[PDB]
Amino acid sequence: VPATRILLLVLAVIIYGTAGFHFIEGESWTVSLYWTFVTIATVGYGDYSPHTPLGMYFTCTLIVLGIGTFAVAVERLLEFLIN
Amino acid sequence: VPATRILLLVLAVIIYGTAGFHFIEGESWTVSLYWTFVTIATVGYGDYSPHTPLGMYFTCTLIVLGIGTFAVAVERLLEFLIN
Amino acid sequence: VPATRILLLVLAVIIYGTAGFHFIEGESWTVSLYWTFVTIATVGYGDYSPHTPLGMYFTCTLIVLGIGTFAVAVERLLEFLIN
Amino acid sequence: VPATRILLLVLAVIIYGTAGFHFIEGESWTVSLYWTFVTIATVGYGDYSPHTPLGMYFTCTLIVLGIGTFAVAVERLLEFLIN
Ligand SMILES: [K+]
Ligand SMILES: [K+]
Ligand SMILES: [K+]
Ligand SMILES: [K+]
Ligand SMILES: [K+]
Repeated sequence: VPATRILLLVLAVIIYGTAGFHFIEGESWTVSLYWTFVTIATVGYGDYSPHTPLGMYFTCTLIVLGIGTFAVAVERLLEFLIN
Repeated sequence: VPATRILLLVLAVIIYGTAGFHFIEGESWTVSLYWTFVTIATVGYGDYSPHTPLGMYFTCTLIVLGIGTFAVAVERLLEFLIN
Repeated sequence: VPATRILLLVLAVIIYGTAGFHFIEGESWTVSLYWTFVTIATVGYGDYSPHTPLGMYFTCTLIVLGIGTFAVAVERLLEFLIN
Repeated sequence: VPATRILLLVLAVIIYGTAGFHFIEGESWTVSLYWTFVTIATVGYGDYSPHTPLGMYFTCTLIVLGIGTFAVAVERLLEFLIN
């Protein structure tokens, strides 16, 4: 799979995660984007997390949609700037 | 190994983690499921975590049983929807 | 590398992490073991973490010594029980 | 890619992360270094995290620059001391 295609998939994940957290959990756009990166990179500081049952379900789908996508994107990025 | 078989292994992990946290730690079903995903994806927000020695031991076994299973499942899912 | 050898390396990491956290940070044996697994699996709930400069340095060495070791062990375990 | 080159890339990431957190977030040098390792190893205890919009953006770039770099370095280190 082309790295740029994976990059586009990661951007879609970011939009989905950001907009979802902002609207379900009510956090600002900036915090929501930050939470999304922290979640799909599997850092998970826990300074922000879902507090509603819907937010919890949404976080689970984000985790499933976002973690593999993100990992492959960083590794393809690695290859690109180094090799 | 067939991806669907791995999927079944991940579902068993989810049941084990969810039921275990609910009964050992006393959290709701919804929170327990959310905690299980957050744990085996290695996100670990720490909004929920075990507070008993048994919960701690159980979390260690879940970690060992669940993390590799989950990682292989997301990567097989990746291959499937993209390739 | 033989999986059992990797298993032995992971056990040494666990002893090192557990004893180190217990003595540097002053937490119980049980909590220290739990913290060690949570750290080297990269879950990191943050219910426990080092509070001293030495604990912080020690956690960094544990991270470096433990994360790769643990990841290879779970993946070799995966191969073993499934294949 | 030579492991030592990757090691140098990881050292640059550590400097960037440490100095960035110290100056953007105002934490000590020691805490900033500890936070950097905890972040790029994807442990993320959340005992420390950015509290400003700039700190949040910076953490996102660190995550992107640091996570793949760190993972490849630990795995190359693994090969080296074991094989
Ligand atoms: K992680
Ligand atoms: K990880
Ligand atoms: K975490
Ligand atoms: K984590
Ligand atoms: K955390």
